Amino acid sequence: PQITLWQRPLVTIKIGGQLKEALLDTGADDTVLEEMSLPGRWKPKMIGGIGGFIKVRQYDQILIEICGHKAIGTVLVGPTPVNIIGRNLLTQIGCTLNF
Amino acid sequence: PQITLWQRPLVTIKIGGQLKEALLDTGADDTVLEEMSLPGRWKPKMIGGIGGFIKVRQYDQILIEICGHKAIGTVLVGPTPVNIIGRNLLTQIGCTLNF
Ligand SMILES: CC(C)[C@H](NC(=O)OCc1ccccc1)C(=O)N[C@@H](Cc1ccccc1)P(=O)(O)[C@H](Cc1ccccc1)NC(=O)[C@@H](NC(=O)OCc1ccccc1)C(C)C
Repeated sequence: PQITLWQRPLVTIKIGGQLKEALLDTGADDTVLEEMSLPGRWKPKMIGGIGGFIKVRQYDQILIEICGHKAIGTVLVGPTPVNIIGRNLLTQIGCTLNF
Repeated sequence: PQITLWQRPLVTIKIGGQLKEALLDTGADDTVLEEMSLPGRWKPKMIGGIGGFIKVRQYDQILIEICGHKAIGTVLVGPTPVNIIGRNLLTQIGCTLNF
């Protein structure tokens, strides 16, 4: 699609058997999701944004279908008030910003 | 411009007599720029991101020439590490997410 930004760029994602809406984000290097029960081993890692830093669980090689497009990447899980799809996955579904 | 996301989407902006480089961000509702010198009255505002809540000086009606396109809007100035061009100006330069 072509998503104008008059409203938050939200899309449906399917990850670990669950359905969630996530923000398409060019200002996020990483994908960070709300806490869910995602199966597997996870290294600790910490990220920053405004306000500070949060501790997240790094899950790597997770498959996630963003708008029907599938991708596999690292997904950080942690206390975030919105789920975020960052550039590490946005490049796999072929996403470009245009103006 | 068509901008792929392998690299951070940074574009140059000319704001208040000064040259800056900022992040084109579809995950920011607002525009938040590094603490800088800008003329005007401001009102305190507070924004939230991950990790927490920063207090910022809110400015309305500031002209920003983003990637050599002009636009006028509210600009927040405060303790960020990267300047962000959020959706309140991204829609003025006509920007779209495309996949
Ligand atoms: C999502 C994270 C993976 C991403 N962080 C990240 O990429 O870290 C890079 C970094 C940081 C520090 C040092 C070194 C490197 C991140 O925090 N990105 C924000 C922009 C940014 C900040 C710091 C460094 C680089 C870039 P963002 O993607 O624009 C973030 C997305 C988001 C997170 C949480 C909640 C909502 C939305 N927006 C924001 O934080 C804006 N907040 C915002 O739009 O919503 C207000 C809100 C909504 C809901 C609840 C509470 C508050 C803010 C710029 C005003």
